[PDB]
Amino acid sequence: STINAIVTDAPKGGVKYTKIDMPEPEKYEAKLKPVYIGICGTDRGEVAGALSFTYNPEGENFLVLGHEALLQVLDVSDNNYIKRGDFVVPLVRRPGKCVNCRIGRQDNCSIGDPDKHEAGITGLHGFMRDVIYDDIQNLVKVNDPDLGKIAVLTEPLKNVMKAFEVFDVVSKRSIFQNDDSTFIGKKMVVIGSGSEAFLYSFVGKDRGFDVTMVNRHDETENKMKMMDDFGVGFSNYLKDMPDKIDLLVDTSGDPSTIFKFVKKVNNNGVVILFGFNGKAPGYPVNGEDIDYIVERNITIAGSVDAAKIHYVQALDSLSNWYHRHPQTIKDIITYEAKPEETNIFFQKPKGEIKTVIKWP
Amino acid sequence: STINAIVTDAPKGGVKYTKIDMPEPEKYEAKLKPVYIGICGTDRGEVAGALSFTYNPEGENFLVLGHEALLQVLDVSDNNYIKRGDFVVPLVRRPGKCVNCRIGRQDNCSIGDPDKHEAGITGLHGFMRDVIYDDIQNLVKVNDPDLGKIAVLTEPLKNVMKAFEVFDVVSKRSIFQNDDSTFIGKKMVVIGSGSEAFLYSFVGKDRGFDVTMVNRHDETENKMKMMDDFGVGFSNYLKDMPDKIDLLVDTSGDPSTIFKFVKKVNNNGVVILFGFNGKAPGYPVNGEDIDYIVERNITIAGSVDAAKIHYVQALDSLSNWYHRHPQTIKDIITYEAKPEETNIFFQKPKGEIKTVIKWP
Amino acid sequence: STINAIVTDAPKGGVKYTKIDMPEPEKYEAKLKPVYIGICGTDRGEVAGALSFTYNPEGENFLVLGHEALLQVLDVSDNNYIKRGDFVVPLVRRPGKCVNCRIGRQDNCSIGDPDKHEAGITGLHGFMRDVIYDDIQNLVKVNDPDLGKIAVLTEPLKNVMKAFEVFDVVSKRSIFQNDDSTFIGKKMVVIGSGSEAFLYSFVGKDRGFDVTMVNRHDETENKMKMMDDFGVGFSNYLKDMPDKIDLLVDTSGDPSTIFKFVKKVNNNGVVILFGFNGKAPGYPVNGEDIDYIVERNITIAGSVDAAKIHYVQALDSLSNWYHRHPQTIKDIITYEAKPEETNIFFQKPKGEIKTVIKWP
Amino acid sequence: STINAIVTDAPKGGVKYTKIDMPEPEKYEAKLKPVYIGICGTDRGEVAGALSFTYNPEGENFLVLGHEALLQVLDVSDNNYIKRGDFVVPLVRRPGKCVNCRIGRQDNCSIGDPDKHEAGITGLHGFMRDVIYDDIQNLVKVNDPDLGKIAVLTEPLKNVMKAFEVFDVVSKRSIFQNDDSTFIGKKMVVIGSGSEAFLYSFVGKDRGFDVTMVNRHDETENKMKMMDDFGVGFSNYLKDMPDKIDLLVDTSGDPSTIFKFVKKVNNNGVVILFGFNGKAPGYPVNGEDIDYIVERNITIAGSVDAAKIHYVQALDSLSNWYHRHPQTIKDIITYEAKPEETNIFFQKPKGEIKTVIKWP
Ligand SMILES: Nc1ncnc2c1ncn2[C@@H]1O[C@H](COP(=O)(O)OP(=O)([O-])OC[C@H]2O[C@@H]([n+]3cccc(C(=O)O)c3)[C@H](O)[C@@H]2O)[C@@H](O)[C@H]1OP(=O)(O)O
Ligand SMILES: Nc1ncnc2c1ncn2[C@@H]1O[C@H](COP(=O)(O)OP(=O)([O-])OC[C@H]2O[C@@H]([n+]3cccc(C(=O)O)c3)[C@H](O)[C@@H]2O)[C@@H](O)[C@H]1OP(=O)(O)O
Ligand SMILES: Nc1ncnc2c1ncn2[C@@H]1O[C@H](COP(=O)(O)OP(=O)([O-])OC[C@H]2O[C@@H]([n+]3cccc(C(=O)O)c3)[C@H](O)[C@@H]2O)[C@@H](O)[C@H]1OP(=O)(O)O
Ligand SMILES: Nc1ncnc2c1ncn2[C@@H]1O[C@H](COP(=O)(O)OP(=O)([O-])OC[C@H]2O[C@@H]([n+]3cccc(C(=O)O)c3)[C@H](O)[C@@H]2O)[C@@H](O)[C@H]1OP(=O)(O)O
Ligand SMILES: OC[C@H]1O[C@@H](O)[C@H](O)[C@@H](O)[C@@H]1O
Ligand SMILES: OC[C@H]1O[C@@H](O)[C@H](O)[C@@H](O)[C@@H]1O
Ligand SMILES: OC[C@H]1O[C@@H](O)[C@H](O)[C@@H](O)[C@@H]1O
Ligand SMILES: OC[C@H]1O[C@@H](O)[C@H](O)[C@@H](O)[C@@H]1O
Ligand SMILES: [Zn+2]
Ligand SMILES: [Zn+2]
Ligand SMILES: [Zn+2]
Ligand SMILES: [Zn+2]
Ligand SMILES: [Zn+2]
Ligand SMILES: [Zn+2]
Ligand SMILES: [Zn+2]
Ligand SMILES: [Zn+2]
Repeated sequence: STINAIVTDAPKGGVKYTKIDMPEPEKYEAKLKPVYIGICGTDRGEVAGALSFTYNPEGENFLVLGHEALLQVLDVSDNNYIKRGDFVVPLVRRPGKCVNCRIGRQDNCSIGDPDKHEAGITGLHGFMRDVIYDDIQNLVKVNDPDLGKIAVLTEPLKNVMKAFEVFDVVSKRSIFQNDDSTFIGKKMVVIGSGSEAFLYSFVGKDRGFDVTMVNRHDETENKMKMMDDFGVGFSNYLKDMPDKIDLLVDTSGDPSTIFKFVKKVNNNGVVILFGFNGKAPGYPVNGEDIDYIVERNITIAGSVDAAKIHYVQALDSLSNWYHRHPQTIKDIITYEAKPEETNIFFQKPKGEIKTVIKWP
Repeated sequence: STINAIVTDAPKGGVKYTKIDMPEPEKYEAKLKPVYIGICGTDRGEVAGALSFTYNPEGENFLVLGHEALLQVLDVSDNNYIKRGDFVVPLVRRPGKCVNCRIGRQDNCSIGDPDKHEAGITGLHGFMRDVIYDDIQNLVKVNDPDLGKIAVLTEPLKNVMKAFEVFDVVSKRSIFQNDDSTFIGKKMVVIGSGSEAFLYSFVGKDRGFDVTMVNRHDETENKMKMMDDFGVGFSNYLKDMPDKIDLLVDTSGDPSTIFKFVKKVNNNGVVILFGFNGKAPGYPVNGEDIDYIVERNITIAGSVDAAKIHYVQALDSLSNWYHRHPQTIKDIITYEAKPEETNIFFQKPKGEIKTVIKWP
Repeated sequence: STINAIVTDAPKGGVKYTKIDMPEPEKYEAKLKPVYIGICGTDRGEVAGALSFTYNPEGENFLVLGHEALLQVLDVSDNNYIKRGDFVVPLVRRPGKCVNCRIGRQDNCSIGDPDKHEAGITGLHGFMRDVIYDDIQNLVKVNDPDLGKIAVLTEPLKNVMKAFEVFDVVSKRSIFQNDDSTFIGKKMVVIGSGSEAFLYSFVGKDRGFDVTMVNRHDETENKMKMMDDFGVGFSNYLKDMPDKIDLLVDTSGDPSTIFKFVKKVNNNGVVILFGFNGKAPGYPVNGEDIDYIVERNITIAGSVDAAKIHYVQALDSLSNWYHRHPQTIKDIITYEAKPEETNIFFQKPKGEIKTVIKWP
Repeated sequence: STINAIVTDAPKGGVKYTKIDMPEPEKYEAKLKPVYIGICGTDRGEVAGALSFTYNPEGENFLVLGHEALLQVLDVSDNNYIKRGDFVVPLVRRPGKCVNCRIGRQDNCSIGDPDKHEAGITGLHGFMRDVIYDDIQNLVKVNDPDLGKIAVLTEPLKNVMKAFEVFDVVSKRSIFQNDDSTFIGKKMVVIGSGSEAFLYSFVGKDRGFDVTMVNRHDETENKMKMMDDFGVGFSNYLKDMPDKIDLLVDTSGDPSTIFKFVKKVNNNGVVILFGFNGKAPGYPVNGEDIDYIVERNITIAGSVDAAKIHYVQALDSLSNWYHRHPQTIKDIITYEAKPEETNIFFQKPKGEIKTVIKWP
């Protein structure tokens, strides 16, 4: 078929909503179309030419962008789990052959590129196109019919879930809990006030932390209310610096900010590094900074992507939260765009949290 | 009563072999004398007045030095475990009241000072003194009569054992091993060529790694032959940069060296921060460094101290090693000084690996 | 002070809804009264005189009953957690001094009786008594107002939460998940159709298993439609005997049943032993039964009670379940009885799953 | 070519030392002969026709016996690890395709037969034959040259190493250690006094348990002296049954003995099921037995086979054991037979711990 798609020339950049030749494989398990597609900094970086690791699939001269997808099943081979008209979230990362990839933890690929591949990013077409072919195993079923568009948030939230898995694994190094066995009063601070930070914060809340998002500027009454609704605090760190931190999560990617907060981490504290900012400036880490980490048995863990199981978990949390605080969750999606509006990739709609593309 | 002791005034500095008065209780669990006491950069740090976290015990104006000890039991209340004559290594770190401290994991204390205390470092006298009283529970019996003074390596080595427990905990985040279940071919790089570096290296070979110590200068042939007898490599990184590192351990405390090597760590790799040097110059860590860690799901863990179980493990390894490689082990101890030679806190013996005090 | 209270004389037993002398003890942080109190087979066994291990507090002729409780606070000290008016679930098990109690894991008491004590079973007065004094540490706050009397279920659920924590720990022996990383299609069978079974089935369902409860007879369309509403299957194992089980949980306590179902467990299966029936006759375990277990690497884990953190989790679960299936959870509590009505300790309201007691 | 081999007809039984044709396959990485092959209850069970699971390889009328082997490399493709003349221990279990097999954890195969296969047991020729072809990856190199024939104990010891890994996983359900962090004074009881019991006991001692083997008769003086050389105790439980057991390992396969000792296990105790005897008679387990397990948070784990990493751990233990207790370890091997002494598969020569065939 000829079909519509939003494409880049990876890694060169640019973006055009335009038509393309894309033939059916004789061999397919499932055929789908896109309902919603979220966009994040990674897409904007792709478009902007800022990411040297991205590439078009083999023997092609464009890449269909889009990896934060909510899709609907048009057609599907015989199976016990999905049927026509079922909504699904498609896996971003797909496995290679490495000891991790082969048990479905391509999120911890031991090789990196080119063992694993990511839809819309590294050698595999994304989801901003009229038709999509895939294998059933790569699709996670949306089981709550009430969520609708909220399900598009699955992809950003699964990364949060894997990060908390990493938290759970490394915090086993000691007794992290209070001596009553609980997390009551343990302090989570999240660097940043964006999409990922919100999702960190809500999960933090469900695990029983006291949570505080932080930024180098005040926030909008909109965001403030959303946080208030979840029982999440906020602080401008130029005005009030949190200390005595048990769980530090960075979404900024900024070193100066990371290390100033690390020097507030308690004994047996855990630092999750999540944010990318290759442009971020150097911050000098000195011997006293190293000593601070050592003497406190602090763990700094970098986390990227997630496994299928974490997509399932993300859907379950999106449901729980939608049924308890619908206005807040709905407010996460702050603009819906038509596929023509390709200027979303260079410019942020006003007061953005999560921008998405409604397809028809 | 009056006894000989080697003392300082923490944190100001100074060292004197000298006469002091110390209570001699008539009620005690155990009474001991020192046979050998080891020294390490912490001892040298305290005496230069370079460590501002050290203090003397409450209501005193000196601090007996020495935390790496082998002691002999003079007398002991009746018990199932030790008797008069036996050799023992005393716990350096003594528990407070925290959740970690109360299960004998004071190495992981949730509070720090003043919950936990360290013999010879923080508010508790050390072992460089003619007489010592202690509880039996704080002593680890040497079960092997052929070890002799090698048992004095128990204390620096127990730190290694806990760092490896930390490795084992955090490496559970992914499959770290080969797809045959082993560590065959996994690569460990230890920054430094000093005593802790050797002991890390030896435990790593036992684990199954291929190991390379590294430093910014060439090494004496004494050390080179010691490495060779254990199958440990060596390389001077200003000439051959090791690459593709699965486990990295730093004993330097130096930021620039640490981060230089962090950029060679593979996916799912682990970095143990161990060494500390508060005067080490700042290294600028930038956005791309952070990214490197994030994208590879790397863990950077600070480790300090160990529990009693790690002393027991350390003695078991010392004795596995000794009945396999007698001479290279003996060769770890490079100078048996006399209590009065207190210039050793200022001045390193030529070719120092481990200097020990031989106690009268 | 005189108060109305239902009590017994353990281990002999028998119930009367009397009044008794309960003086206001010296040191106490909270004064409570019972709103609702659940009951179960342990409360009935206690009345019969069925249970060897129960007994009365030191030097008292009687024992207040009830361990499944929702309670309201009447007065409390200045604190950041609870106030006049908040409703709470109280800890059943209160810790002794062993390595596990002292970290708040008295559910894993290393000593057993008399280190730990259970309110209403082992030397500590239960909660069916007009006034209750307690420390704030032993109280769990209900943070959801819509829950009302649902929160009575916190105690039976919290045992289920601990059990699934045991499953999580022990199933690490091997990769339990599918090669996609998920639990999709893994088969949980819960032996029995009672209240704990329902609570296991719902949690199973949230963990991603295909769940079937089973029994030796068909079940009330009342029960069958709750199962159906959650997506839990049912089967009577005289008509159909389920096969290829990955997680087998017993609420029956009956050996013959446990072991017939153990013989259907797959490789790497986990068996949770939960229910206890001291009267159940013997079933003959032979050589081949053992071999079945050995060659399949199966784990059989007994589980009892739970820690505070699991009371919190059980509360979060009820709030999530309530807000998504309000009608079905509500239906779990089948009868609100009055203290006066003490037939309940001998007889079941028709097709009763949970029987609550409303307090005057 | 025509070679000698010891063969059975599985599962029918029978044994004979005879000639067979072993063609040189087209592609092989390694060519080996046997130096020693250990025999165990499984080999005798096969030859007796008593094992239903065993089968001949595809399209053959016989099955070469022997799975406990030490081999010498006659020829091998060039590689980094083994060369001509090296001694190796080969893997018994070879992987299939399931999620555990493909990470080298076929010891935990999720399918059972015919996914995994066992040399000498299940559709794959054993090692009692003059020539053997294999892949390098399936061979574990003997690095210590003084071990000699002691290395043949690798295969029964790696089973123990895996069972201790299973112990390490399951005992994380609570704090199993003392409040000093150690295992000092924890009690391990091993049901049985054969070679597996001894290897369990030696590892138990190295783990820091107090260990006692037990049987239903007194033991010979050789065995008693060996226990004594390692500090392992013994008891005829007809006369004196150990109580207060923290870790119970069974090597008998006998239900009656198992369940009787299960009733001595402490809170948080672990029972490893290891031995198997399909012929052993039923023992009735009642409601009270089950409740004992539940109320004590006891785990009962069946354990079979091992992974490659556990063959390597086994060889490191056998070296550590050999360089400390030379004659004791040599004495585990109690009869060296000739291949034609097929009588050893039917009669336990007098004093047996481990019988081996020295291959001509
Ligand atoms: N110095 C600072 N101090 C405090 N806050 C600062 C600072 N500098 C920047 N920020 C804030 O960081 C937050 C980042 O959110 P986002 O809008 O980039 O979008 P997002 O969706 O929330 O994602 C955050 C990160 O996740 C990265 N990501 C995306 C996908 C996967 C993974 C992974 O590791 O798995 C990581 C993504 O590329 C990005 O770096 C915003 O609130 C920024 O504020 P402002 O701009 O409003 O001032
Ligand atoms: N830039 C560099 N690049 C490569 N190597 C370098 C560099 N700078 C210094 N080194 C080498 O680091 C090693 C330090 O060893 P050490 O013998 O001074 O003392 P140790 O007993 O082996 O331990 C060293 C560190 O461990 C620390 N420590 C000790 C005990 C316990 C713990 C703990 O966390 O539990 C930590 C102690 O505070 C100290 O900082 C030597 O080989 C140094 O070589 P050279 O300058 O001599 O040629
Ligand atoms: N042979 C059998 N085959 C299949 N099903 C059978 C068989 N025998 C009895 N049952 C069913 O077992 C269930 C028992 O649960 P329950 O509602 O009496 O009470 P609950 O509150 O749900 O608690 C059940 C068990 O948990 C025990 N418990 C309770 C709380 C905590 C813990 C712990 O380990 O921490 C243990 C308690 O002592 C009791 O044994 C009912 O559905 C019974 O059926 P029917 O009566 O409909 O015929
Ligand atoms: N009622 C009893 N009470 C106390 N002891 C009893 C009782 N009945 C029999 N025994 C003793 O248990 C031991 C069996 O040892 P073995 O050397 O014949 O066998 P092995 O070569 O050491 O192998 C141990 C077990 O593991 C099985 N196995 C072997 C290898 C691996 C695995 C696995 O799960 O991975 C399992 C093998 O078939 C056997 O069942 C002997 O000491 C027997 O004593 P007696 O005969 O002197 O009177
Ligand atoms: O490294 C590329 C990563 O980009 C992120 O924005 C996606 O959420 C991940 O799925 C992906 O693996
Ligand atoms: O300096 C503090 C640390 O010093 C090390 O030298 C000792 O080995 C540790 O036990 C101690 O916690
Ligand atoms: O029998 C012991 C257990 O019985 C159960 O019904 C209770 O929920 C537990 O808290 C109690 O300790
Ligand atoms: O199933 C038979 C088991 O028997 C034991 O003798 C072997 O050591 C195992 O490798 C084998 O898996
Ligand atoms: Zn994204
Ligand atoms: Zn991969
Ligand atoms: Zn030191
Ligand atoms: Zn502490
Ligand atoms: Zn109950
Ligand atoms: Zn206790
Ligand atoms: Zn065998
Ligand atoms: Zn398999």
